[PDB]
Formats: sequence, structure tokens, C-alpha cells
Amino acid sequence: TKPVHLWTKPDVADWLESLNLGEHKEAFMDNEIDGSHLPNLQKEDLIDLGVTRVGHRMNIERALKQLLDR
Ligand SMILES: [Cl-]
Ligand SMILES: [Zn+2]
Repeated sequence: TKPVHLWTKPDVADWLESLNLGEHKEAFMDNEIDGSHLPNLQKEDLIDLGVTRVGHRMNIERALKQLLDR
């Protein structure tokens, strides 16, 4: 599998699907979110991408901690 920094936009869509965060795929793709963006996303970016529910941002924050060992 690819290092995260090399994830294309669809690779991020696949990852979101895998997290049962599929309803965010279109926003992440329409906003040009690739693997290089994931380490840099702030809460305000996740809000701008339509991730308005606390639980769903916490799911993304949790997943990224394990992906990027932060
Ligand atoms: Cl949400
Ligand atoms: Zn959501």
C-alpha cells in the first residue's frame, strides 16, 4: 500500500469509506483533499469539508493518530 503522502484524492475517498465516513467523500474530493493534506488538516478545515458532527471529526482525528503515529 502507498505511504499516506502519495495518496491520490480517490485513495482518501477509499480510506473515508473504510472508516464508514462515506458521506464525506464528495466534499473531500470536490475540495481536492489528497494524502499530503491529511497531516495538516485542522478542526476548521474538517468543518469547511462538511465534518460538523463532533463524533465524525473525533473518528478522523483517532484514525490519523494511528495512520501517522501522532
Ligand atoms: Cl459530520
Ligand atoms: Zn460525518
